[PDB]
Amino acid sequence: AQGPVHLNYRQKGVIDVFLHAWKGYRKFAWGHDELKPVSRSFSEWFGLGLTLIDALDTMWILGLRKEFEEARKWVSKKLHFEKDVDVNLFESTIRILGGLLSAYHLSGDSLFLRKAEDFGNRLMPAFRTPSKIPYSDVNIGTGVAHPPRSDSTVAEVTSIQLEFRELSRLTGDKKFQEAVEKVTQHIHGLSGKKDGLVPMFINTHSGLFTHLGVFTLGARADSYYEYLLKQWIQGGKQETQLLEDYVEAIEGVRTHLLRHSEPSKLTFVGELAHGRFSAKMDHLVCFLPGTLALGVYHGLPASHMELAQELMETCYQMNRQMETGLSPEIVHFNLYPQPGRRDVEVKPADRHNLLRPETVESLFYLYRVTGDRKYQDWGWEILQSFSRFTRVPSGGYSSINNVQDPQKPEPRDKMESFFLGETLKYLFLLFSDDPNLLSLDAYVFNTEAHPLPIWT
Ligand SMILES: [Ca+2]
Repeated sequence: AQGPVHLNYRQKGVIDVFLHAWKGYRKFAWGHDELKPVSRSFSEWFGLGLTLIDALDTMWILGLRKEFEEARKWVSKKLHFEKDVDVNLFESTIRILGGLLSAYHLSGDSLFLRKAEDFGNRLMPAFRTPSKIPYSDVNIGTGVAHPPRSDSTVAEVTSIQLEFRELSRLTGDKKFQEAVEKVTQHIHGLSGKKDGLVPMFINTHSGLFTHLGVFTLGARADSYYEYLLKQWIQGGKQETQLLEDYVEAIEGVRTHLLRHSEPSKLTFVGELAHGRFSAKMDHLVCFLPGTLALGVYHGLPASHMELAQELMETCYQMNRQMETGLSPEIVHFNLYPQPGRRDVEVKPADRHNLLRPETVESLFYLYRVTGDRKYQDWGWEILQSFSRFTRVPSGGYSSINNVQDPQKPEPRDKMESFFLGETLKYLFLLFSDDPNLLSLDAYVFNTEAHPLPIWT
Protein backbone atom coordinates (compact mmCIF):
# COMPACT_ATOMS: atom_id res chain seq x y z
CA ALA A 1 0.00 0.00 0.00
CA GLN A 2 2.25 2.78 -1.31
CA GLY A 3 2.10 5.44 -4.01
CA PRO A 4 4.56 7.61 -6.03
CA VAL A 5 6.57 10.14 -4.00
CA HIS A 6 6.16 13.00 -6.50
CA LEU A 7 2.37 13.24 -5.99
CA ASN A 8 0.97 16.19 -4.03
CA TYR A 9 -1.14 15.03 -1.07
CA ARG A 10 -4.51 15.71 -2.67
CA GLN A 11 -3.89 13.59 -5.80
CA LYS A 12 -2.40 11.02 -3.44
CA GLY A 13 -5.67 11.05 -1.53
CA VAL A 14 -7.70 10.55 -4.69
CA ILE A 15 -5.59 7.51 -5.50
CA ASP A 16 -6.22 6.04 -2.03
CA VAL A 17 -9.95 6.45 -2.62
CA PHE A 18 -9.77 4.91 -6.09
CA LEU A 19 -7.85 1.96 -4.66
CA HIS A 20 -10.39 1.38 -1.91
CA ALA A 21 -13.16 1.59 -4.50
CA TRP A 22 -11.37 -0.70 -6.97
CA LYS A 23 -10.67 -3.12 -4.12
CA GLY A 24 -14.41 -3.67 -3.92
CA TYR A 25 -14.89 -4.03 -7.66
CA ARG A 26 -12.10 -6.62 -7.98
CA LYS A 27 -13.32 -8.73 -5.06
CA PHE A 28 -17.07 -8.73 -5.65
CA ALA A 29 -17.82 -7.59 -9.21
CA TRP A 30 -14.86 -8.24 -11.50
CA GLY A 31 -16.02 -8.23 -15.09
CA HIS A 32 -19.50 -7.08 -14.15
CA ASP A 33 -21.16 -3.75 -14.97
CA GLU A 34 -21.60 -2.31 -11.49
CA LEU A 35 -20.54 -3.12 -7.95
CA LYS A 36 -23.02 -3.53 -5.09
CA PRO A 37 -20.51 -2.60 -2.32
CA VAL A 38 -22.74 -3.11 0.72
CA SER A 39 -24.04 -6.57 -0.20
CA ARG A 40 -20.65 -7.44 -1.72
CA SER A 41 -22.46 -8.30 -4.95
CA PHE A 42 -22.84 -6.79 -8.43
CA SER A 43 -25.42 -5.67 -10.99
CA GLU A 44 -25.68 -6.02 -14.77
CA TRP A 45 -27.00 -3.31 -17.09
CA PHE A 46 -25.49 -4.28 -20.46
CA GLY A 47 -23.20 -7.09 -19.34
CA LEU A 48 -20.16 -5.37 -20.85
CA GLY A 49 -17.91 -4.75 -17.85
CA LEU A 50 -19.12 -1.15 -17.74
CA THR A 51 -17.30 -0.08 -14.58
CA LEU A 52 -14.06 -1.64 -15.81
CA ILE A 53 -14.15 0.02 -19.23
CA ASP A 54 -15.28 3.34 -17.74
CA ALA A 55 -12.32 3.23 -15.35
CA LEU A 56 -9.64 2.27 -17.88
CA ASP A 57 -8.44 5.83 -18.58
CA THR A 58 -8.85 6.90 -14.96
CA MET A 59 -6.52 4.08 -13.84
CA TRP A 60 -3.96 5.05 -16.49
CA ILE A 61 -4.02 8.75 -15.60
CA LEU A 62 -3.64 7.90 -11.90
CA GLY A 63 -0.59 5.76 -12.65
CA LEU A 64 -2.25 2.51 -11.60
CA ARG A 65 -0.54 0.56 -14.38
CA LYS A 66 -0.66 -2.81 -12.63
CA GLU A 67 -4.42 -2.49 -12.22
CA PHE A 68 -4.67 -1.19 -15.80
CA GLU A 69 -2.81 -4.19 -17.25
CA GLU A 70 -5.11 -6.51 -15.32
CA ALA A 71 -8.20 -4.72 -16.70
CA ARG A 72 -6.57 -4.78 -20.14
CA LYS A 73 -6.26 -8.57 -19.96
CA TRP A 74 -9.98 -8.84 -19.14
CA VAL A 75 -10.85 -6.71 -22.17
CA SER A 76 -8.57 -8.88 -24.29
CA LYS A 77 -10.12 -12.16 -23.14
CA LYS A 78 -13.59 -11.56 -21.67
CA LEU A 79 -15.08 -8.62 -23.58
CA HIS A 80 -17.43 -9.95 -26.27
CA PHE A 81 -19.98 -7.93 -28.22
CA GLU A 82 -21.51 -11.01 -29.80
CA LYS A 83 -24.34 -10.78 -27.25
CA ASP A 84 -28.11 -10.65 -27.57
CA VAL A 85 -28.66 -7.50 -25.52
CA ASP A 86 -30.36 -4.16 -26.03
CA VAL A 87 -28.27 -1.13 -25.15
CA ASN A 88 -29.04 2.57 -25.04
CA LEU A 89 -27.22 4.20 -27.97
CA PHE A 90 -26.24 7.26 -25.92
CA GLU A 91 -25.26 5.47 -22.70
CA SER A 92 -23.16 2.83 -24.45
CA THR A 93 -21.52 5.42 -26.70
CA ILE A 94 -20.34 7.79 -23.98
CA ARG A 95 -19.11 5.03 -21.67
CA ILE A 96 -18.02 2.09 -23.83
CA LEU A 97 -17.03 3.70 -27.12
CA GLY A 98 -15.77 6.83 -25.38
CA GLY A 99 -13.96 4.84 -22.72
CA LEU A 100 -12.27 2.54 -25.26
CA LEU A 101 -11.20 5.47 -27.45
CA SER A 102 -9.55 7.24 -24.50
CA ALA A 103 -7.90 4.01 -23.31
CA TYR A 104 -6.49 3.53 -26.79
CA HIS A 105 -5.10 7.06 -26.92
CA LEU A 106 -3.50 6.97 -23.47
CA SER A 107 -2.03 3.45 -23.64
CA GLY A 108 -1.30 3.26 -27.36
CA ASP A 109 -2.68 -0.29 -27.21
CA SER A 110 -4.48 -1.18 -30.47
CA LEU A 111 -6.69 -3.66 -28.60
CA PHE A 112 -8.89 -0.82 -27.39
CA LEU A 113 -9.22 0.63 -30.89
CA ARG A 114 -10.15 -2.77 -32.32
CA LYS A 115 -12.90 -3.11 -29.69
CA ALA A 116 -14.04 0.46 -30.39
CA GLU A 117 -14.45 -0.15 -34.12
CA ASP A 118 -16.29 -3.41 -33.42
CA PHE A 119 -18.68 -1.69 -31.00
CA GLY A 120 -19.18 1.28 -33.30
CA ASN A 121 -20.32 -0.93 -36.17
CA ARG A 122 -22.83 -2.75 -33.96
CA LEU A 123 -24.35 0.63 -32.99
CA MET A 124 -24.99 1.83 -36.56
CA PRO A 125 -28.32 0.02 -36.98
CA ALA A 126 -29.78 2.73 -34.70
CA PHE A 127 -29.61 5.33 -37.46
CA ARG A 128 -31.87 3.34 -39.80
CA THR A 129 -34.90 5.62 -39.41
CA PRO A 130 -36.95 7.75 -41.85
CA SER A 131 -35.46 10.96 -40.45
CA LYS A 132 -32.00 9.49 -39.84
CA ILE A 133 -32.39 10.70 -36.24
CA PRO A 134 -31.40 7.51 -34.35
CA TYR A 135 -33.58 5.20 -32.26
CA SER A 136 -32.86 5.12 -28.52
CA ASP A 137 -31.93 1.44 -28.30
CA VAL A 138 -30.08 -1.06 -30.46
CA ASN A 139 -29.37 -4.75 -29.93
CA ILE A 140 -25.62 -5.08 -30.54
CA GLY A 141 -26.00 -8.78 -31.31
CA THR A 142 -29.08 -9.07 -33.51
CA GLY A 143 -28.56 -5.74 -35.25
CA VAL A 144 -32.08 -4.46 -34.63
CA ALA A 145 -32.76 -1.00 -33.21
CA HIS A 146 -35.97 0.32 -31.67
CA PRO A 147 -37.54 3.17 -29.60
CA PRO A 148 -37.93 3.23 -25.78
CA ARG A 149 -40.19 0.74 -23.97
CA SER A 150 -42.22 7.14 -27.93
CA ASP A 151 -39.49 9.25 -29.49
CA SER A 152 -35.79 9.72 -28.77
CA THR A 153 -34.44 12.25 -26.30
CA VAL A 154 -32.64 15.26 -27.79
CA ALA A 155 -29.56 15.12 -25.56
CA GLU A 156 -29.13 11.45 -26.40
CA VAL A 157 -28.93 11.89 -30.18
CA THR A 158 -26.81 15.03 -29.93
CA SER A 159 -24.34 13.76 -27.33
CA ILE A 160 -22.66 10.99 -29.33
CA GLN A 161 -20.86 13.14 -31.90
CA LEU A 162 -17.42 13.45 -30.28
CA GLU A 163 -17.07 9.70 -30.05
CA PHE A 164 -18.35 8.87 -33.54
CA ARG A 165 -16.32 11.64 -35.18
CA GLU A 166 -13.11 10.40 -33.53
CA LEU A 167 -13.81 6.77 -34.49
CA SER A 168 -14.08 7.85 -38.15
CA ARG A 169 -10.87 9.86 -37.80
CA LEU A 170 -8.97 6.86 -36.41
CA THR A 171 -10.38 4.18 -38.71
CA GLY A 172 -10.82 6.10 -41.95
CA ASP A 173 -14.36 4.72 -42.04
CA LYS A 174 -16.49 7.83 -42.61
CA LYS A 175 -19.90 6.26 -41.92
CA PHE A 176 -19.72 7.01 -38.17
CA GLN A 177 -18.99 10.72 -38.58
CA GLU A 178 -21.48 11.16 -41.41
CA ALA A 179 -24.35 9.57 -39.50
CA VAL A 180 -23.70 11.59 -36.37
CA GLU A 181 -23.11 14.88 -38.21
CA LYS A 182 -26.38 14.46 -40.13
CA VAL A 183 -28.21 14.57 -36.78
CA THR A 184 -26.35 17.70 -35.69
CA GLN A 185 -27.14 19.41 -38.97
CA HIS A 186 -30.81 18.43 -38.82
CA ILE A 187 -31.07 19.78 -35.29
CA HIS A 188 -29.39 23.03 -36.38
CA GLY A 189 -32.24 23.90 -38.75
CA LEU A 190 -35.11 22.48 -36.72
CA SER A 191 -37.75 24.97 -35.60
CA GLY A 192 -39.37 24.65 -32.19
CA LYS A 193 -36.49 25.99 -30.13
CA LYS A 194 -36.79 28.95 -27.79
CA ASP A 195 -33.80 31.21 -28.36
CA GLY A 196 -31.40 28.28 -28.65
CA LEU A 197 -33.11 26.21 -25.96
CA VAL A 198 -34.22 22.79 -27.24
CA PRO A 199 -37.21 20.57 -26.31
CA MET A 200 -36.53 17.21 -24.60
CA PHE A 201 -37.73 14.84 -27.34
CA ILE A 202 -37.61 14.33 -31.11
CA ASN A 203 -39.60 11.87 -33.24
CA THR A 204 -37.47 9.47 -35.29
CA HIS A 205 -40.09 9.22 -38.05
CA SER A 206 -41.05 12.87 -38.50
CA GLY A 207 -37.66 14.07 -37.29
CA LEU A 208 -39.41 16.89 -35.44
CA PHE A 209 -39.15 18.05 -31.83
CA THR A 210 -42.01 16.89 -29.59
CA HIS A 211 -43.10 17.96 -26.09
CA LEU A 212 -42.75 21.52 -27.34
CA GLY A 213 -42.71 24.48 -24.96
CA VAL A 214 -40.91 22.66 -22.14
CA PHE A 215 -37.24 23.42 -21.49
CA THR A 216 -34.63 22.28 -18.97
CA LEU A 217 -30.83 22.03 -18.91
CA GLY A 218 -30.99 18.88 -16.83
CA ALA A 219 -31.56 15.32 -18.00
CA ARG A 220 -32.60 14.87 -21.65
CA ALA A 221 -30.95 18.09 -22.75
CA ASP A 222 -27.89 19.02 -20.67
CA SER A 223 -25.25 17.39 -22.88
CA TYR A 224 -26.74 18.82 -26.08
CA TYR A 225 -25.38 22.24 -25.12
CA GLU A 226 -22.15 20.68 -23.83
CA TYR A 227 -21.46 18.98 -27.17
CA LEU A 228 -22.17 22.03 -29.32
CA LEU A 229 -19.14 23.68 -27.73
CA LYS A 230 -17.03 20.53 -27.47
CA GLN A 231 -17.55 19.53 -31.10
CA TRP A 232 -16.51 23.02 -32.15
CA ILE A 233 -13.40 22.66 -29.99
CA GLN A 234 -12.71 19.13 -31.24
CA GLY A 235 -12.89 20.23 -34.86
CA GLY A 236 -10.23 22.87 -34.33
CA LYS A 237 -12.79 25.65 -33.92
CA GLN A 238 -13.70 25.85 -37.60
CA GLU A 239 -17.34 24.77 -37.55
CA THR A 240 -19.01 28.13 -36.96
CA GLN A 241 -22.60 26.85 -36.89
CA LEU A 242 -21.82 24.92 -33.70
CA LEU A 243 -20.32 28.00 -32.02
CA GLU A 244 -23.27 30.15 -33.08
CA ASP A 245 -25.82 27.67 -31.76
CA TYR A 246 -23.88 27.49 -28.49
CA VAL A 247 -23.60 31.25 -28.05
CA GLU A 248 -27.30 31.66 -28.89
CA ALA A 249 -28.24 28.94 -26.40
CA ILE A 250 -26.32 30.53 -23.50
CA GLU A 251 -28.19 33.77 -24.16
CA GLY A 252 -31.38 31.73 -24.14
CA VAL A 253 -30.47 30.35 -20.73
CA ARG A 254 -29.88 33.88 -19.47
CA THR A 255 -33.15 35.23 -20.83
CA HIS A 256 -35.38 32.31 -19.82
CA LEU A 257 -33.91 30.07 -17.11
CA LEU A 258 -31.48 32.21 -15.10
CA ARG A 259 -32.75 33.60 -11.78
CA HIS A 260 -31.43 34.55 -8.33
CA SER A 261 -32.43 33.16 -4.96
CA GLU A 262 -33.43 35.21 -1.93
CA PRO A 263 -31.98 36.50 0.35
CA SER A 264 -28.46 35.56 -0.75
CA LYS A 265 -29.03 36.10 -4.47
CA LEU A 266 -27.47 32.81 -5.58
CA THR A 267 -27.50 32.59 -9.38
CA PHE A 268 -29.25 29.41 -10.52
CA VAL A 269 -30.82 27.76 -13.57
CA GLY A 270 -34.44 26.66 -13.38
CA GLU A 271 -36.92 25.02 -15.74
CA LEU A 272 -39.57 26.49 -18.05
CA ALA A 273 -42.84 24.77 -18.92
CA HIS A 274 -45.20 26.63 -21.24
CA GLY A 275 -44.30 30.05 -19.88
CA ARG A 276 -44.24 28.98 -16.21
CA PHE A 277 -40.81 29.12 -14.57
CA SER A 278 -39.86 26.50 -12.02
CA ALA A 279 -37.07 27.22 -9.52
CA LYS A 280 -35.92 23.60 -9.80
CA MET A 281 -32.24 22.87 -10.49
CA ASP A 282 -31.10 19.28 -10.95
CA HIS A 283 -27.51 18.65 -9.85
CA LEU A 284 -26.93 17.56 -13.46
CA VAL A 285 -27.05 21.26 -14.38
CA CYS A 286 -23.80 21.85 -12.47
CA PHE A 287 -21.94 20.74 -15.60
CA LEU A 288 -22.70 24.23 -16.91
CA PRO A 289 -20.21 26.41 -15.06
CA GLY A 290 -17.50 24.02 -16.25
CA THR A 291 -18.66 24.11 -19.86
CA LEU A 292 -18.98 27.91 -19.67
CA ALA A 293 -15.44 28.27 -18.31
CA LEU A 294 -14.14 25.87 -20.97
CA GLY A 295 -15.67 28.11 -23.61
CA VAL A 296 -14.12 31.25 -22.13
CA TYR A 297 -10.71 29.59 -22.33
CA HIS A 298 -11.33 29.13 -26.05
CA GLY A 299 -12.34 32.70 -26.78
CA LEU A 300 -15.97 33.02 -25.72
CA PRO A 301 -17.35 36.27 -24.15
CA ALA A 302 -16.23 37.33 -20.68
CA SER A 303 -19.88 37.38 -19.65
CA HIS A 304 -19.71 33.58 -19.80
CA MET A 305 -16.94 33.68 -17.17
CA GLU A 306 -19.00 35.81 -14.78
CA LEU A 307 -21.88 33.38 -15.16
CA ALA A 308 -19.48 30.44 -14.76
CA GLN A 309 -18.08 31.78 -11.49
CA GLU A 310 -21.54 32.55 -10.15
CA LEU A 311 -22.95 29.11 -10.94
CA MET A 312 -19.83 27.40 -9.54
CA GLU A 313 -20.50 29.13 -6.22
CA THR A 314 -24.15 28.03 -6.31
CA CYS A 315 -23.22 24.45 -7.12
CA TYR A 316 -20.66 24.51 -4.33
CA GLN A 317 -23.42 25.74 -1.98
CA MET A 318 -25.80 22.99 -3.10
CA ASN A 319 -23.20 20.62 -1.67
CA ARG A 320 -22.09 22.57 1.41
CA GLN A 321 -25.58 23.49 2.60
CA MET A 322 -26.29 19.79 3.16
CA GLU A 323 -25.35 18.09 6.44
CA THR A 324 -23.13 15.56 4.65
CA GLY A 325 -21.50 18.12 2.38
CA LEU A 326 -22.88 16.30 -0.67
CA SER A 327 -25.41 17.88 -3.02
CA PRO A 328 -28.84 16.23 -3.31
CA GLU A 329 -30.19 15.09 -6.70
CA ILE A 330 -32.38 18.20 -7.09
CA VAL A 331 -32.46 21.62 -5.42
CA HIS A 332 -35.29 24.14 -5.18
CA PHE A 333 -34.32 27.78 -4.68
CA ASN A 334 -36.42 30.63 -3.29
CA LEU A 335 -37.42 33.68 -5.29
CA TYR A 336 -39.84 34.82 -2.56
CA PRO A 337 -38.33 37.67 -0.51
CA GLN A 338 -38.98 36.56 3.06
CA PRO A 339 -36.82 37.43 6.09
CA GLY A 340 -36.28 34.13 7.90
CA ARG A 341 -36.31 32.22 4.60
CA ARG A 342 -33.10 30.58 3.39
CA ASP A 343 -32.14 29.96 -0.25
CA VAL A 344 -31.77 26.20 -0.62
CA GLU A 345 -34.67 23.79 -0.22
CA VAL A 346 -34.73 20.05 -0.89
CA LYS A 347 -37.79 17.82 -1.15
CA PRO A 348 -37.50 14.53 0.77
CA ALA A 349 -37.77 12.68 -2.55
CA ASP A 350 -34.63 14.31 -3.97
CA ARG A 351 -32.20 13.84 -1.06
CA HIS A 352 -30.19 11.06 -2.72
CA ASN A 353 -26.62 11.39 -4.02
CA LEU A 354 -25.42 8.87 -6.60
CA LEU A 355 -21.78 10.02 -6.38
CA ARG A 356 -22.28 12.41 -9.34
CA PRO A 357 -19.27 14.29 -10.84
CA GLU A 358 -20.92 17.49 -12.04
CA THR A 359 -19.61 19.77 -9.29
CA VAL A 360 -16.04 18.42 -9.21
CA GLU A 361 -16.09 18.40 -13.01
CA SER A 362 -16.83 22.12 -13.11
CA LEU A 363 -14.33 22.84 -10.31
CA PHE A 364 -11.67 21.32 -12.59
CA TYR A 365 -12.48 23.69 -15.46
CA LEU A 366 -12.88 26.76 -13.21
CA TYR A 367 -9.48 26.04 -11.69
CA ARG A 368 -7.75 25.43 -15.05
CA VAL A 369 -9.18 28.67 -16.41
CA THR A 370 -8.85 30.96 -13.38
CA GLY A 371 -6.00 29.37 -11.45
CA ASP A 372 -7.85 30.13 -8.21
CA ARG A 373 -6.86 27.46 -5.69
CA LYS A 374 -10.10 27.91 -3.77
CA TYR A 375 -11.67 25.63 -6.40
CA GLN A 376 -9.16 22.93 -5.45
CA ASP A 377 -9.99 23.53 -1.78
CA TRP A 378 -13.70 23.08 -2.52
CA GLY A 379 -13.05 19.82 -4.34
CA TRP A 380 -10.99 18.51 -1.43
CA GLU A 381 -13.94 19.21 0.88
CA ILE A 382 -16.32 17.26 -1.34
CA LEU A 383 -13.88 14.34 -1.49
CA GLN A 384 -13.80 14.34 2.32
CA SER A 385 -17.57 14.05 2.32
CA PHE A 386 -17.45 11.08 -0.05
CA SER A 387 -14.94 9.39 2.25
CA ARG A 388 -16.85 10.11 5.43
CA PHE A 389 -20.39 9.27 4.33
CA THR A 390 -20.23 6.89 1.33
CA ARG A 391 -17.26 4.63 2.06
CA VAL A 392 -17.95 0.91 2.42
CA PRO A 393 -15.48 -0.88 4.75
CA SER A 394 -15.16 -4.05 2.66
CA GLY A 395 -14.45 -1.94 -0.41
CA GLY A 396 -16.07 0.50 -2.79
CA TYR A 397 -18.29 3.52 -2.18
CA SER A 398 -22.05 3.73 -2.43
CA SER A 399 -24.74 6.15 -3.55
CA ILE A 400 -26.79 7.26 -0.52
CA ASN A 401 -30.46 8.06 0.05
CA ASN A 402 -30.22 10.83 2.64
CA VAL A 403 -27.72 13.62 2.08
CA GLN A 404 -29.19 15.50 5.07
CA ASP A 405 -28.56 12.86 7.74
CA PRO A 406 -24.85 12.43 8.58
CA GLN A 407 -25.80 9.79 11.17
CA LYS A 408 -27.81 7.74 8.68
CA PRO A 409 -26.98 8.54 5.02
CA GLU A 410 -28.62 5.25 4.02
CA PRO A 411 -26.40 3.50 1.44
CA ARG A 412 -28.27 2.36 -1.67
CA ASP A 413 -25.72 -0.42 -2.20
CA LYS A 414 -24.54 0.71 -5.64
CA MET A 415 -21.40 2.27 -7.12
CA GLU A 416 -22.21 3.87 -10.47
CA SER A 417 -19.57 3.44 -13.17
CA PHE A 418 -19.22 7.22 -13.44
CA PHE A 419 -17.84 7.46 -9.90
CA LEU A 420 -14.56 5.92 -11.09
CA GLY A 421 -14.85 7.04 -14.68
CA GLU A 422 -15.78 10.65 -13.87
CA THR A 423 -15.87 11.80 -10.26
CA LEU A 424 -12.44 10.56 -9.20
CA LYS A 425 -10.86 11.46 -12.55
CA TYR A 426 -11.95 15.12 -12.39
CA LEU A 427 -10.84 15.39 -8.75
CA PHE A 428 -7.39 13.98 -9.60
CA LEU A 429 -7.04 16.42 -12.49
CA LEU A 430 -8.37 19.28 -10.35
CA PHE A 431 -5.60 18.71 -7.80
CA SER A 432 -2.92 18.74 -10.50
CA ASP A 433 -0.93 21.97 -10.71
CA ASP A 434 0.28 21.10 -14.22
CA PRO A 435 -1.84 22.85 -16.86
CA ASN A 436 -0.13 20.60 -19.41
CA LEU A 437 -1.74 17.46 -17.96
CA LEU A 438 -4.59 16.83 -20.43
CA SER A 439 -4.47 20.49 -21.42
CA LEU A 440 -7.64 22.29 -22.42
CA ASP A 441 -5.58 23.12 -25.52
CA ALA A 442 -4.93 19.54 -26.62
CA TYR A 443 -7.81 17.43 -25.32
CA VAL A 444 -11.57 17.66 -24.95
CA PHE A 445 -13.44 15.40 -22.51
CA ASN A 446 -16.57 13.58 -23.65
CA THR A 447 -19.59 13.68 -21.34
CA GLU A 448 -18.36 10.66 -19.33
CA ALA A 449 -14.93 12.23 -18.72
CA HIS A 450 -13.10 10.30 -21.45
CA PRO A 451 -10.48 12.59 -23.04
CA LEU A 452 -10.21 12.79 -26.81
CA PRO A 453 -7.60 14.68 -28.85
CA ILE A 454 -8.32 18.10 -30.36
CA TRP A 455 -7.93 17.79 -34.13
CA THR A 456 -5.13 19.85 -35.66
CA1 LIG B 1 -21.90 14.35 -18.31
